[PDB]
Amino acid sequence: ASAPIGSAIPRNNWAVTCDSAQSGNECNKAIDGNKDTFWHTFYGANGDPKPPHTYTIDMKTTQNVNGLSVLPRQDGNQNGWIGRHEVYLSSDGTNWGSPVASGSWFADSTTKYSNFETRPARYVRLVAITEANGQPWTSIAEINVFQASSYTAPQPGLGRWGPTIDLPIVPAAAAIEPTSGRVLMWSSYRNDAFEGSPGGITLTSSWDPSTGIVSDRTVTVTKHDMFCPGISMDGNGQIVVTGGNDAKKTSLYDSSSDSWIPGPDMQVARGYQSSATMSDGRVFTIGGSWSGGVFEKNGEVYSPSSKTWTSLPNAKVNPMLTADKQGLYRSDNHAWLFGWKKGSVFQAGPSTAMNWYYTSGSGDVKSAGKRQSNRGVAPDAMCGNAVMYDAVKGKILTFGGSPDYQDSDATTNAHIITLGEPGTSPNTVFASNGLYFARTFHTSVVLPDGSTFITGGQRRGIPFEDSTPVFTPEIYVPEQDTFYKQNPNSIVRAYHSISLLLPDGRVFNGGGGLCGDCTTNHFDAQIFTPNYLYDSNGNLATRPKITRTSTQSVKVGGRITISTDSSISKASLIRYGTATHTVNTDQRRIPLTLTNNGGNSYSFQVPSDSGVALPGYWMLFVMNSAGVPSVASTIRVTQ
Ligand SMILES: [Ca+2]
Ligand SMILES: [Cu+2]
Repeated sequence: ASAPIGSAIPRNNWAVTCDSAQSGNECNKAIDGNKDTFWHTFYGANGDPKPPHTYTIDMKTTQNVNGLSVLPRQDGNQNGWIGRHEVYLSSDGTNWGSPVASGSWFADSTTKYSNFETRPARYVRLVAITEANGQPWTSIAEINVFQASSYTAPQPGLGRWGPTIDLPIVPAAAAIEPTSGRVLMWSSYRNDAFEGSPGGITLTSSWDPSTGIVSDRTVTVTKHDMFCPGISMDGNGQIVVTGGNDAKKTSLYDSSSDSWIPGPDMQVARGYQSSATMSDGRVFTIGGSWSGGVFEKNGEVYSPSSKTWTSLPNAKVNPMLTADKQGLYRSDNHAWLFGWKKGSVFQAGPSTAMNWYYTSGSGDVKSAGKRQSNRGVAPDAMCGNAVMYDAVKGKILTFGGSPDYQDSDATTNAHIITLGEPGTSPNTVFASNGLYFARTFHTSVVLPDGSTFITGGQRRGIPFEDSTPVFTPEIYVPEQDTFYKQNPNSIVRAYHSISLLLPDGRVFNGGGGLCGDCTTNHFDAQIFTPNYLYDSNGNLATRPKITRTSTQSVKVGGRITISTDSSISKASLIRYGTATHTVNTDQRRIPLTLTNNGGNSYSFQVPSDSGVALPGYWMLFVMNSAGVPSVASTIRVTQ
């Protein structure tokens, strides 16, 4: 099922109002503690008024509210389930502001939840915008509101969490659809479970940042349960999703048509492998013993043009194996892969040993030295993160993780790896003094300004358990070689969580759980709004606008000219992201060297090396002197 982040507020002195209520199904039947009694909107002789329907609670005194729950009817009647919905909070009961949570609940009779950042409130309003299957009515057997033990105002300057997006699935895998700006998410054959899958089915959900709409789809056309996969956006602008619950399958998500297309089977059956897009737009993958068997799974490569997978048996997985106590099942998982120059793939970890993978002929692998610093050799860091925040300079920030996949203490270890040419051993140093909080199963994104946002995880890796959670995110700022704590959130984001950078410059962070009838499923996501979007008073800052681009599709080495509505100081390209199981091999950042044409006209060149400027979709951000980024302009980079 799921759970609230708080404890239930006693209701015996509550006053409640509903937009309509049938006799015998009064508004207060939803708070009488009786699972068999329910509130129901008008029907029959009273007519059948359609949604939106509304439930409003006066709790009389201020509570530190951090969620609510809805228990549906328990008599088998399915016609009043709440679909699309919004949650509002108020101190006076007249002014409600923006929803603290909104989204869509799955169509079944299970208890639904809305979890969100703690906010003092006396009044709580639930708006049922649709019934789950489009019927006129709304009903609730029991509604509860939850409180945190305390409330602390966010500190000025450290960003902001909210709102919550409520979802019909646990989003354990996600990607940005670059042509539409929507967030694509998926779970498995079920909304919150992967166990005992017959295969051939993936449940997906999407969220549109522009409209707030949550939608969902059942994908069977690719005959692929895409839980636990490799994910890469290839040079043809299609997301290549590999293996997992159906360990040999390849599915292709096409953003332009918003559809899924069958791909060729991989040569080797895999799950929990990483895949990485290459300089030529192809996709490399290696490892992945979670599914398809436990044995040495060497490299293979996908060609989007020929629609083939070809084995690269001499791209050996052995040199990148961790020393996981559980053995090969875990040790070849979630490699920190980055496409690089001349068809190569850099493997930065999680193993202590770093390696170069090559894709010519039948493949090759060469040692790149050990991840290390003057503090010593870095231990295996399974489910640590790796982020290429300056591709032009070859800079990769690595952090967190634990020596074993589970039942292992995470660390604060963090490094800067500086890539040169394939086959050379990169310089590695420690990043600052490491993380503030040791964490594994955390997630991260590079931001327009080159800083890396790091969020969630737990101190000791225990899949499906929300213990030792880390609620305070951190940002690494490369120019200062310093980490900074940001404002904390209140929802655990550990195993099976994701983060992605949105085109509007905010961070989408969600998921966690996906373990069936476990209590740790998180059917939601939250927005983190970084400090660079706020002015000194804590209000949203005015953002520079890109008013014209000379072109939206460019070959590597090509130039783009832009106009802005105000002077800008910096610009960057950020490749669109994909995410699952801590892995995001698609994001990376290119800082741009600007030519000032005068009159707020600027030009820049896309790097000529497609191992740096990986083909695919990128976000163009410009920043003003105050450090405020524009929203992204979408650029396609080709080779
Ligand atoms: Ca009841
Ligand atoms: Cu998993």
